[PDB]
Amino acid sequence: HAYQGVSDTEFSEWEQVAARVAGELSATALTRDRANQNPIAEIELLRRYGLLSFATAREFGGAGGSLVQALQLGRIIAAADGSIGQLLVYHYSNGVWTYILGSPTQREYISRGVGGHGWFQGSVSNPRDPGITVTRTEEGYRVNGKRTFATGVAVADLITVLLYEAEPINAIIPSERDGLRFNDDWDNLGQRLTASGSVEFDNVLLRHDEVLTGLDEYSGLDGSRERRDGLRALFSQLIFVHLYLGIAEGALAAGVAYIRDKGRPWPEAHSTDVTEDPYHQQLLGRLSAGIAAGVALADSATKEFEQALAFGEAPTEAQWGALAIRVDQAKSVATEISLDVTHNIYQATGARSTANSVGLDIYWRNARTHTTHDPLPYRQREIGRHLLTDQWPSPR
Amino acid sequence: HAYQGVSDTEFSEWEQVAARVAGELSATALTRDRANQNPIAEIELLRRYGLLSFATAREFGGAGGSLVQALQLGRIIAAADGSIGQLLVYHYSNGVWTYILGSPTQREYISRGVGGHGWFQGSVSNPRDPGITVTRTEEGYRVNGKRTFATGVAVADLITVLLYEAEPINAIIPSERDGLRFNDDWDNLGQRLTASGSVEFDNVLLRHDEVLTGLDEYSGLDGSRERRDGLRALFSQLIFVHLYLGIAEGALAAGVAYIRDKGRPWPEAHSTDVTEDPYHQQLLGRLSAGIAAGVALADSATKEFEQALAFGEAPTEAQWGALAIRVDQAKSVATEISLDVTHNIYQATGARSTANSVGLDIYWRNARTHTTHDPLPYRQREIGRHLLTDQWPSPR
Amino acid sequence: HAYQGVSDTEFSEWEQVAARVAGELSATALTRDRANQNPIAEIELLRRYGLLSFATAREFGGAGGSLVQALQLGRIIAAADGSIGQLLVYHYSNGVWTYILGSPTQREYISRGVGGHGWFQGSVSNPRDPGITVTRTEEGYRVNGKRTFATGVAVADLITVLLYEAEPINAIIPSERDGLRFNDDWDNLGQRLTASGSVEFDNVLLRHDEVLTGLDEYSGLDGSRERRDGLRALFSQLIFVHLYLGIAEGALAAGVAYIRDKGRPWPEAHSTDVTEDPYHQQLLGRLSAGIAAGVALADSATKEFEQALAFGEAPTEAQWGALAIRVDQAKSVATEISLDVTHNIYQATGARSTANSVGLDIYWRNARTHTTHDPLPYRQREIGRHLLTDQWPSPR
Amino acid sequence: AYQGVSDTEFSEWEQVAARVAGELSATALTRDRANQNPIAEIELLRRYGLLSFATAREFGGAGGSLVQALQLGRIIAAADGSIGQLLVYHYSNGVWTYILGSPTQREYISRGVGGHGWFQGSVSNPRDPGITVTRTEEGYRVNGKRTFATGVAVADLITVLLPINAIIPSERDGLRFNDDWDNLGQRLTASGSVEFDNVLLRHDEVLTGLDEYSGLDGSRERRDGLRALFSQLIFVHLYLGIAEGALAAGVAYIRDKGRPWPEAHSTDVTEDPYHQQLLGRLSAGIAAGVALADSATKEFEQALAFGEAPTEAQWGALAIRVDQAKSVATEISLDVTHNIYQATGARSTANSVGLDIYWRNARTHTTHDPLPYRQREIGRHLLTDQWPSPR
Repeated sequence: HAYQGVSDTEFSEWEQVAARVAGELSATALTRDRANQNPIAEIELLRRYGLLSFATAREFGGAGGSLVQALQLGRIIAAADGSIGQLLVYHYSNGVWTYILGSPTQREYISRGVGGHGWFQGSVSNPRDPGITVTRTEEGYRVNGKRTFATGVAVADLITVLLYEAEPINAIIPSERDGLRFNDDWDNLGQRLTASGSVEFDNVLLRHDEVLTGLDEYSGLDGSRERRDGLRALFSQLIFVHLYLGIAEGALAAGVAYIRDKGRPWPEAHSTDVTEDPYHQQLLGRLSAGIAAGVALADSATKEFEQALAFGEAPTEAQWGALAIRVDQAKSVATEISLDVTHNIYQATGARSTANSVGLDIYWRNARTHTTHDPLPYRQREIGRHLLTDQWPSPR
Repeated sequence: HAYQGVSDTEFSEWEQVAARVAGELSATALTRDRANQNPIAEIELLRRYGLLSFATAREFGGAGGSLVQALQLGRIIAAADGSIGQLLVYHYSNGVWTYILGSPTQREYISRGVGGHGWFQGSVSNPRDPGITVTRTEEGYRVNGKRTFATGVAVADLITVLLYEAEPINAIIPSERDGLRFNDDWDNLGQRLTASGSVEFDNVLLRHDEVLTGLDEYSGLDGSRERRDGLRALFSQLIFVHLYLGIAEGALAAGVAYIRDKGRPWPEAHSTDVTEDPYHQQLLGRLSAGIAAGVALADSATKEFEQALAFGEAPTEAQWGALAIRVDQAKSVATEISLDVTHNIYQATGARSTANSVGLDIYWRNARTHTTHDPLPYRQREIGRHLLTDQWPSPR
Repeated sequence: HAYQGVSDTEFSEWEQVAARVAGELSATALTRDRANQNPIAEIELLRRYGLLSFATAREFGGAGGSLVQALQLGRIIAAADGSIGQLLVYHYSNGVWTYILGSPTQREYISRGVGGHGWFQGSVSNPRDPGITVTRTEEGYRVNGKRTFATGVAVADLITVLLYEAEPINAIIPSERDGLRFNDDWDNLGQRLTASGSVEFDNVLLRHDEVLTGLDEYSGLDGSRERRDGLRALFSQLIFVHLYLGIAEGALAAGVAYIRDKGRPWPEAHSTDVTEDPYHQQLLGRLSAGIAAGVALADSATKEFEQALAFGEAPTEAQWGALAIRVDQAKSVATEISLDVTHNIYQATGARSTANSVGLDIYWRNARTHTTHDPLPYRQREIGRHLLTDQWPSPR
Repeated sequence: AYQGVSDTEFSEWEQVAARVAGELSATALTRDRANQNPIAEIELLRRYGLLSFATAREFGGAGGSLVQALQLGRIIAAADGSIGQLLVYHYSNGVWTYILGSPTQREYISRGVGGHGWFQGSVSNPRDPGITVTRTEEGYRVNGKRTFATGVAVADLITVLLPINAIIPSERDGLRFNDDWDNLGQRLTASGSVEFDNVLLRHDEVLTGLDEYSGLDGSRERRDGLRALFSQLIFVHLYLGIAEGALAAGVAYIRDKGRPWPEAHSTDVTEDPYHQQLLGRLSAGIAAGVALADSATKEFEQALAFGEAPTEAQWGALAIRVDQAKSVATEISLDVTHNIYQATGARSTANSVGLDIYWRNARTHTTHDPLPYRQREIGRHLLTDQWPSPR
């Protein structure tokens, strides 16, 4: 199967690669965030260090890492820069999507380009966009309409277009396909460097040989195709989990670093050593403990996703539902702890730390932004609904 | 005497004036916040609507409002713009400071300027500024050194300069006084339009007639002078309470306004009406309740401060301690709810609300910044310390 | 008219009476709680000290106190014994109920009994009791069935029987009225001494002279009668607020007392004095601040209720809804802080405090029990619904 | 030692623990209110092989690991917090005597615990004044009063920690078990006080396992420190077990006795949006605590199996991991057992329902050592680089 994984010794080296990339991204995060430019240089930095091809099989020039390993590297990157961290994990997830959606020949085309040609994958997947028209011609499909939240599409080399019709249509197109217009309407609270602006489709052609047909081998009668395709949405929730935990780890380390370097003791405190303040220590310890719990659950849930992905068949209703519950559980804890850390870190760093030259708020802006992707109470509700009614979460 | 208050019907008219000002500030808050300019226009707006002279007696051209009424108008302004709200309450507090510190003739000089000539009062009061020197000459005192967090000084007409704590030297100087250099080093997370940058004193003269001597009539032997002077710091904490609550009220109203105008229902919700989501309603209702509790305690603590200020003598150790405990309580509650509201409002507003064209984060940036003025756990510790040891809070 | 209030100096004397009663109840609270007996002696203690007649006009032998003052006395009693505090405020609320529902001659009959004859008022008002049959007789009404949560009925001298039919029937009957059986089925977590067991109705007679007719002067066409009657349910929510805050004050005081008398320092702590522990002080200060906020909002809400009760007409749609919103706000904050205090106090008191001879849990058992009377999230939801839809709460 | 059984074999042990849990949960309220010594419950664990689960098969045990043993502890703790504490304290006492005992002493204990149903108790409260040990050629004479002696009144082999560490039979003269345990929760843990009236500790019974570790470089201190770290670990699993039992009890009450609120959109109580959200939040919290707890136990097993004592960094890193697990497990167990009543309702507060037994249990034990100081240790290491060390 795909996503075989690298050895423990080799992954330690890939963690050092990610740490090297994280240090450089971290030193320029505030300047780049303020500039709000498309992250071309940052994508090139990820490409040059072999991180874009990490989750591609070694046959195609990738490292052959597992999804657990890939998202763990994503946490290291997301801790330095939430925006570039989101781009990396979305790229990995887009590869998981086209692996699920692609035929074997289509899978090979994508893996060769991602593994050995530096392709960055983006997708147009927002299902709430109105005014989208799609018509079928002999040449292929003609798509018209404006799509929003198109993360990484303006910097991607291969674009996955997902259309939510009565019969859904998913296709892969190159970046230079005519009719694509990228609007400069992304000026957001956080995740500013993710290129999540809107994309205009002006009579865009999706060729017939570009339509993904991997789901055809799964039964459209017993729900196998829906549950196989539903793994895409479950993995998207998992990358969000690791993204939030990565941002939380960066905010905690940044707050710790500010206190050790610039912190002044409070005059009412017993000690003149700011590092000995009892309230700073308790608060940082509570947050650190909470992150560790979220990470432990995250890595457990990601391993369970890999097992479901490697099933010889589509997961059953109970297998899919149990995995969705675990993903829901990881999503709930990761959202709460990341919001908790990025929000309350200022209570320990103090008044002078609120200067934009310090920029401790970038973690909050990033965490607070992406946590609104889908509402937290409804993911918690799904867990409790299963406890009260025995009904499994279903691909919606 | 001072801060007698206007009638209930007249104050309803002043609340109407504040609402008119709040609407204009709210509509331009985002654009002004980005430009980061000194708030000269906003102070003239406060001036032309009579809000700067509201807390000055009618004999000087003011409205004759009370401190309870003045801080209530402050909450209305602070809800529209946290920065301008801070300036207004800091101005009111600076009048209370010079009332406590000023002689009879000095009080009338300031009241006539603030009451009938539009003077805005700023203060240089940070006690943690090192390297400050003062030399007494035949004409007065020559002051040198850099002072930080000089809120409103760059836009003030009358500046109060406070030096030391043991043998203090407090004086009022005009904005035209030679030697004042305003550094352009205020680029902050929030409270950006408060003019809280640093100020350089280059051989600044404080004339002998400008030295405040109101504290002379209080005994320096039994602590009466310290407890009378200590009312200034308690009133600072009090305006912080009202500022935080105003900001929290603005964030709640802005989130409600967004949901009603731009909100859309979550597809998993039972209702297609976004205003009927049970989690939006529950969250907003919890936040609304917490704000109301904070306001009830805040206005009660302000009334208790007015009574202590109007005492014929300085408040005793127990009177000062009980007032400080109640102000600590209001500070703790107002800190917690304002951080709660401004952080969690995004859970109800959704992903599209994170655009900077919406700017719902300005309330968080403002509250998150100012709540770090002095650390929350130590104000809570002071309350618990009194309960466990019987030791009242005492002036510094 | 009614609930006019006593003077400030005289209310201090009544607060001294309540403190004396609270001290005695507090010393026997644990023993009486475990015995689970009907609080006949405690009702007689309240009677001897004039607390049962405090809210009755002076012409009838009562003190002439207001509802604000009466519930403030209830908080003092509730802090010593949550069960006895609930009985006192239920007695007051039952007096408010019969004041709304009673005719002028019926009001005088009850006031003369409660004011000068020591009557304790209980009610049978649970609207969720099924299988309750009531048939009209020439003599009056015959009522059969089982009613639950009949707080204080087994110790009441005057019992209000509320029947929720197509035409609601409310009447007052003596405790010796034939057909009343008191089942020994009240063995609860907390509120154990409130006599909240079930009561059987064996063909009980409600004479026509006993049917309360005070609501007849209010129109049943424009909602006046519904909103006038709805003040009863709003006052029930108000007494719950004060009950919860009193329990929280008692729990905070009991924890402070244990720490000062029995507390030992933690070996890792900086100080060998347990009263100097920074985490004890911080937590106790946060809890103290939260209680003070809830109290300030509670007393503000009670005053607004008194104004509504004294309206020349029934409250309008807007007047009733605004009062319901404020009571909802007070109910939300009082529930949260009382559960917060009684649950978290053990973190400061330590391991030895968990002995049943200490009995710190009685506050939690009491607060945790009564806060389930009606679900908190639906009260918060009502506030958020008004913000989002503009719909005022209405009598249900 | 602590090798562990296979995955398929451990599934059968989970079912054995579920059978024991179901029987305990049927009399949980009646036994808790009776406040009697849990003699029959300890025999229940003994008959089903749970007392010898963490002992090698060569001694008559199951050959399970510490990760597996504490997982079964969570199953028992979910049904009865008191009995769950006794089981994990028994397991922890085996780890203590394994660390403290000589190779010949280890086999004596393994044969009795594995092949004769011995229950191990500990007298190990470090905050007891008046404790006095006196040396004699007869051995050692111990006098004073020790409190919180969990399981001692029902233990067969008793470890006394004074350093002087020894094991004595339950029949040793001088032991006076006082009947002063009337607590909020953990009522059936036999945690009363034990009077020592000139109790003899023979030289042959003194544990000498720590002698082979150097007392000069801190190796003996760090090796012995694993005892306290494992104590904090069994507290983690106990709190999560109680939280699991409370959540399941609240869910089962709503499904079987719950009534919809008249303001709710649905007449089905299981479709209340606030019940679902609250329970789902609590469920996710427990799941995160379990994942961290089982991770920390795996790291402890490796530390114990190092042979050599863990270094300052290895011991410190393990202690940080255990503090993190302790913090999360404390917060979620208090959260679950306290907030479950918001979803169960007014009628669920009757003592015939007894849903408060979970809160009383978790609220009691979480005060064993103060939570803020365990959190402070994590933050202190982040700010000062100082690892936790054997204190």
